[PDB]
Amino acid sequence: GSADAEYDVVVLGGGPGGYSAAFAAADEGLKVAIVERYKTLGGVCLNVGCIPSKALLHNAAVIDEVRHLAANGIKYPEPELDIDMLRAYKDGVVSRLTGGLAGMAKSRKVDVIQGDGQFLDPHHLEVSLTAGDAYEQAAPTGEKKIVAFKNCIIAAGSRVTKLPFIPEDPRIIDSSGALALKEVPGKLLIIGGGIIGLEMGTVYSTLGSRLDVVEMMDGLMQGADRDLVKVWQKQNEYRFDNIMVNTKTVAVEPKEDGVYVTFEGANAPKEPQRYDAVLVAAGRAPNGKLISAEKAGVAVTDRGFIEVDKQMRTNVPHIYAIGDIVGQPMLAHKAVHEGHVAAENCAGHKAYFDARVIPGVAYTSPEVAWVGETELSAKASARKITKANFPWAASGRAIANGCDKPFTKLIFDAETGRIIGGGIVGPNGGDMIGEVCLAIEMGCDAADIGKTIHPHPTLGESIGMAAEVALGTCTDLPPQKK
Amino acid sequence: GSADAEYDVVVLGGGPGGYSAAFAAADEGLKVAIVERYKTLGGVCLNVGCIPSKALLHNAAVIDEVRHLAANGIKYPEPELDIDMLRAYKDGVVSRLTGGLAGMAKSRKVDVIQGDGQFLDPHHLEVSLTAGDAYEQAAPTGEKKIVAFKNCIIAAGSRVTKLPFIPEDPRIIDSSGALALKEVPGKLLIIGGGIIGLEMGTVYSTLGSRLDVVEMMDGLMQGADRDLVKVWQKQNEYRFDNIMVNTKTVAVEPKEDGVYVTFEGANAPKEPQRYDAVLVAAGRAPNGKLISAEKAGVAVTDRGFIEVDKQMRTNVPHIYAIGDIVGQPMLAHKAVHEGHVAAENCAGHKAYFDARVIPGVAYTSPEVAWVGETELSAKASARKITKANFPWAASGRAIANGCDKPFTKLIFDAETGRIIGGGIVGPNGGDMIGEVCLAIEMGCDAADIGKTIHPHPTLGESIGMAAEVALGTCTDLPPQKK
Ligand SMILES: Cc1cc2nc3c(=O)[nH]c(=O)nc-3n(C[C@@H](O)[C@@H](O)[C@@H](O)COP(=O)(O)OP(=O)(O)OC[C@H]3O[C@@H](n4cnc5c(N)ncnc54)[C@H](O)[C@@H]3O)c2cc1C
Ligand SMILES: Cc1cc2nc3c(=O)[nH]c(=O)nc-3n(C[C@@H](O)[C@@H](O)[C@@H](O)COP(=O)(O)OP(=O)(O)OC[C@H]3O[C@@H](n4cnc5c(N)ncnc54)[C@H](O)[C@@H]3O)c2cc1C
Repeated sequence: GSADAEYDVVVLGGGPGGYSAAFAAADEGLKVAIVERYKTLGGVCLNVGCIPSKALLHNAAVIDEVRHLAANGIKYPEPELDIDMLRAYKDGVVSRLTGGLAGMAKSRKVDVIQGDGQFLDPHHLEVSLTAGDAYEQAAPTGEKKIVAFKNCIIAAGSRVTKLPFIPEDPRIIDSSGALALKEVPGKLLIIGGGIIGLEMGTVYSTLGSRLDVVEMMDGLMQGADRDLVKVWQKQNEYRFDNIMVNTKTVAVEPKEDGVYVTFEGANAPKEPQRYDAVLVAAGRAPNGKLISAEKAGVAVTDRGFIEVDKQMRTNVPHIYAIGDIVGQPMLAHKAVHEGHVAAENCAGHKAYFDARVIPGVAYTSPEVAWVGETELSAKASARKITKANFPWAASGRAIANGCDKPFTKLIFDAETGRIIGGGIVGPNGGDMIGEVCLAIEMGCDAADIGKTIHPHPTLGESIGMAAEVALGTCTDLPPQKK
Repeated sequence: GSADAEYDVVVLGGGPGGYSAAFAAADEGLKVAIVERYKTLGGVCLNVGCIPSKALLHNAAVIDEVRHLAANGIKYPEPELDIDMLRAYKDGVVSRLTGGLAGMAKSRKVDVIQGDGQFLDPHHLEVSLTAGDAYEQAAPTGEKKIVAFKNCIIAAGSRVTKLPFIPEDPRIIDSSGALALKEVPGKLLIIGGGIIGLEMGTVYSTLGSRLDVVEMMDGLMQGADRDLVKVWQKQNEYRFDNIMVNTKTVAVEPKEDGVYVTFEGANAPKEPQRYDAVLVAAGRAPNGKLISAEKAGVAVTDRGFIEVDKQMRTNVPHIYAIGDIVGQPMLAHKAVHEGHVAAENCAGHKAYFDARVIPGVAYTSPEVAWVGETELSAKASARKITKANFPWAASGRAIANGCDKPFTKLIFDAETGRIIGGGIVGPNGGDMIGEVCLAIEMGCDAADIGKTIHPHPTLGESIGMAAEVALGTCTDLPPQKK
């Protein structure tokens, strides 16, 4: 008597992983509980990630297109920018959503327990109750609850990677800060050339900041095909002053007149630079090491992930781990899927994460979308492939929409001739790789996709046209292999 | 000696059908010729249809979205509209394209013969040479060429259906006129509630006209699922004064102060109406009866189509017919496909138009996209189906893009559980039905599509989510069948 509660399944984390696992299990007739330390469910993705970043990226995109339409004799002056209202519009999509999740848990009879959860023993969670209402600003009530579970689905995600040498200062922000829209910096450093920051960068440049980007690697959007990035970098090169790649951020020293940062590398200003703000978008760390997993017997990598098996099971058989905590690619769509397989095992169904392909998407302008085998992956595995690329320059619709600089690329298994990869640079790229994604899942071949009558004039049909080019049958492009 | 020429294949018409058939055959090593009465290839679709309509529809869409972004605190005044430049922008996508086709024929060594072609006998085309440079304004030179062919691919398309009682007047336009952009009428009647006019209508309303639409049928976009139209009609109802459906246009009498038209029906103004212009978008007639097909022995329906077999062959074995002339749905993507099968038969390969599904798309705002089985088709065949609908109201991305009023609908064979239909109301609908289209072609099932990891947050993933809803597994919506 005090604070103890018993459940079938207890999902630690109410992120995309967790509330999907939770509602699934729930859906199975299981008595489940979500232990979330903030009061809103949806995790990072709904609250300080996927959704506000993309709502923002969509406003920015429309203001860049009005810049273009002038030339079609459609004329507008610069727009009046209200960030109080911009800000609140984002907060609005988000709360609308968070409000619904909540409602959905109620309806599913799932219990949300607001509190940081820590493992007591293999069948007990110690929950240090928490109070607050704003995602990321929750405080421990001092009160504590003991929750017991048949099963436990660990879904505690990851968190912004902090660089050791970067000092604290209201002007050095991570993406939750950037998503704050406290103000458009006149000049913004972006540490890390990955999707998140380039996505952050794009909204700020279009709202007015001039950006600099530092990437320790050889390029931007590491992990996508450079041919695709090439197209993206060509079209946004004008948003940056300096695209400092293969460069080290060495000094970061805040001054009364802005944050002064020194870089080490090549094509790197030897003169320390000044910015009115610096966005640290250096990566994300999984939180396995912060839940006292060792008390449940759960094994955690030194890097912080919980390796798990195709069933989402950890070394502890009644304990499953899903989402970013489990491994790369850290993406909400990945997490919802692992989320359903672990909930099903919990309900005693035997489920394997069996999907062979997971989509990556920079929702920049243009969007860079890819799946399955990539030329580099292939080149790494020295897998032997057949890529079929269809230029949008040939597409009536892209020409009409003024995006003929992009293209659709389909890659095939040179032995089987089966599709195993897909890349799309261009508006809606992410709305279109889902067909190269079912394609790969159905083990389709170029004749499969190509004889599919895609509608015209559209961007969508370049998947088909890329297929005919594979078949050497495209009559919208110069003849192939005469 | 005078004007005679011999070819393997002679394609009558340089439309989407024809130049695809022509470049294909050509591609087979065949000696081919395109007989086109205008000087630009691409036919109606490139020149007075698909492409200019969609280039126009894309400018209009961006000006309606800026109307919306205010509310996100992004503020613009009305735009300055330059129709001389608008006009020329459209003409620009188009000529860019027409210029390339041309270049492509040259490169493929195909001969374009500019002249109206008429059948002499089963192996002879009488070409009455023609002169002009503007699509639809070509004039007969009086000179004539006799072209002989192994094979002939008739691809002569269709033409705007003229209503008998409508008098002539610069103010009564068909879609080539509307595409002229001579001026935004203050008031525009639209005869016919089909896709073409509603597409025309949308650009004009957004450029400023107030529209009225008359449809003899029970509704708009006849042929799509009413649930989809419902969503479209709800969101554009404010563009019309009168959506006169189930109504007859009886009088159409031009006056000094605009075209006065009387309608017969219900909710039909008993007072004859005045418009500064009337767009007759009543349908399109195929041209089989206008090529002296009877001289090749080719049989033509009284309606004007050339019925043909899965090989594109007409009753005359060495004579094939493709595109709108052959039958509904008259769509450029249909024509390119029939186009390749007839070219292949010509090269002695045995080819069947074997695709089971062809996409229809109103590129309005929102776009209404569908394929395969529709509820009405099903309800007609009394086929037994399983529809899975996913509301965009639940979609983070649609909410963020402000299109949560639309949805994705997947329909399944209730016996086999196979997908056989797909409908998408919403922006990019046409860029997304191609996956419900490969789906149907691969004979996928809800578990097939559903276990496909579509990327988030996107519009694209509602295909997947509609699938889980089929599976009763969607954890982004209230539980299904508790
Ligand atoms: C700016 C940004 C934008 C992004 N955009 C996208 C995108 O467009 N598409 C995409 O696929 N992904 C993108 N990501 C990825 C990210 O959203 C997803 O990978 C992530 O949400 C996956 O869900 P997750 O389940 O594993 O965990 P999470 O998002 O990380 O949620 C974990 C939750 O559980 C709670 N929690 C953690 N530890 C405890 C504890 N001990 N006790 C109690 N509760 C705890 C936390 O409060 C948190 O709410 C974005 C990320 C960022 C940072
Ligand atoms: C405004 C409008 C918009 C449209 N938008 C789209 C769309 O977005 N998507 C879509 O799929 N379809 C839409 N359509 C459909 C239409 O573009 C296609 O169905 C049509 O182009 C299909 O190609 P077709 O080959 O059969 O013939 P066509 O377009 O009709 O071409 C026939 C050609 O051959 C020439 N010809 C005809 N008779 C003779 C003769 N006797 N001698 C010599 N040459 C001759 C004509 O000059 C013409 O160029 C649109 C139509 C219109 C009117």
